[PDB]
Amino acid sequence: KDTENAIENMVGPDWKKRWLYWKNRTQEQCVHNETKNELEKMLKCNEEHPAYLASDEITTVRKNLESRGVEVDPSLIKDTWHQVYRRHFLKTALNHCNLCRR
Amino acid sequence: EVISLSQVTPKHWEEILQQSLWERVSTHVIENIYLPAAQTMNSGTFNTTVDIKLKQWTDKQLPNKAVEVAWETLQEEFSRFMTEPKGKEHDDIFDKLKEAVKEESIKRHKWNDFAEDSLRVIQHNALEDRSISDKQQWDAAIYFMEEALQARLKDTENAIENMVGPDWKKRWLYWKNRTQEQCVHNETKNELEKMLKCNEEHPAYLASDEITTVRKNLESRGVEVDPSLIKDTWHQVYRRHFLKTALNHCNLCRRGFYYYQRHFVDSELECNDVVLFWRIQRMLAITANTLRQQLTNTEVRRLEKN
Amino acid sequence: GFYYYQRHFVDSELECNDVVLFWRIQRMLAITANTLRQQLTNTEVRRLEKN
Amino acid sequence: EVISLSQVTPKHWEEILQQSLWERVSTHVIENIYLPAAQTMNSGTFNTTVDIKLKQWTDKQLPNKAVEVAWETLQEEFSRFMTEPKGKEHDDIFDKLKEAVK
Repeated sequence: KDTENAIENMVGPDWKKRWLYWKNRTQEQCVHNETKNELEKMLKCNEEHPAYLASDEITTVRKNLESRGVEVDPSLIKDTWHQVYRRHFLKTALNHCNLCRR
Repeated sequence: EVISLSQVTPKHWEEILQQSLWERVSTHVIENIYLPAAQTMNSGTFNTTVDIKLKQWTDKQLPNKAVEVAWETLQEEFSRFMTEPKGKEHDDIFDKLKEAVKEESIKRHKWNDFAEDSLRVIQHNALEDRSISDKQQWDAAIYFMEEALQARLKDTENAIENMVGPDWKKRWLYWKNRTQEQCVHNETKNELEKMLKCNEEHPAYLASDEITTVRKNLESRGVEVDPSLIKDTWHQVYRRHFLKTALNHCNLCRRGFYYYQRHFVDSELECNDVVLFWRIQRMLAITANTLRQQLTNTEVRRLEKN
Repeated sequence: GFYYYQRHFVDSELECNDVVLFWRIQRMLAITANTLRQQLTNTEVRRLEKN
Repeated sequence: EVISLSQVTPKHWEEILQQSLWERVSTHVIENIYLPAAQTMNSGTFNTTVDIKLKQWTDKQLPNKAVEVAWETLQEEFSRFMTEPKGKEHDDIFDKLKEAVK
């Protein structure tokens, strides 16, 4: 929950709140949301991807964001990856506990 | 027969020499002069870059290839006049002597050693004068330039189809499939096409960030590609992209200027490639005439004498 | 019309050359004026002040 | 860049060499051997004439055109490496020496 709240701060609210309380994302928030989406797509091909990212992946994500109109600092991608990967690992560990209790 | 060869009209010599010589050097200008010059949006640099190459190229290669074409062109017609059958009637009993005579006569057929010096001056002047004030000059130059570019486009496209293999239309129609390399090329092509889909102005040179990202957008789909495969794929697809753009540029160059109200619209349609093509077409046409004059004034007589 | 668009692949009735000439004249005059202004403000105006 | 050229894969070399030499010899073959030979209805004399002309062309012209192709292709690749890369990052300040050395 701590990671998810930091993530929401990083990327801002979803449409459920933007079109309900008339809020929007900051440019940093949209950039982080797109980087998170790219990293989620990456993790949906390798759910066991290690915590460490190669700079070639940072370059792969930067160019995809450019193809989506977004240019980012490598550390922006690194921090988004840190938070989202930790969230993913925690969800995986929680399902692992759900199997452990069985 | 050799006298009959001396009766060949200049019209045939000039057309044959011009057509043959240009075809020999049609790709050198495109690949080594035009296309790299097309990588900049500065038309002045584009014209400056090619003119320097052409003059250096002109001094070293053009008159040497031009004479060789003329030397061969005369022998090509000579052989046809000499030993070609009169349809189904032919005295083959004479062919041994005819070819034997030719070999001695061609060995003694030493083309004028100073023909190249005249051509260099001619070619420098033909290239130096870039003033095309006549619409007909423009019309002829663009259509022939299109044919050369269309030839390159099909040459690249045919190479690509082998590189990528048949599409689903032929795979299912003829019960064919792709090799694992073709499968890689199709996806490698698709990623490059998507990159160009947005970055239409992407320069021909690829950054290793692009080669690695193209390799990575493919690994994410289970496709691992060596960088060398991407670069080889890139070169063919880029030209197909570029060439279609050039032909569309040519289409608007003729059509856009053709519409009368558009001549006072100063759009970014500087068809400097038609200027380059036109001068070469004229330059070679003059070269052929100089060769033809030497061909009929000195060289054919030497052939007859030999 | 225009310098380039009047010529290439068009049946222009114009053949305009005066515009290029006087445009070049404008550019030469502007460059000369700027050079003169630089010379003035660098040397000549302070020379006059010293005098 | 010259070392990089020296490392170019044989596949590219052979493909470009074949394409260039074919460009050079296709019309020579078609016009001087194939079509003239086509006038006869006896495929055996057709083949005999074709082989004789091919042997003579090999003896006198073909290997010289082949060497020309190899040399000029090497020049073309060498210029591509030496000359301005087809990009935007190039610094022209080295062009004088690169072209003079080329």
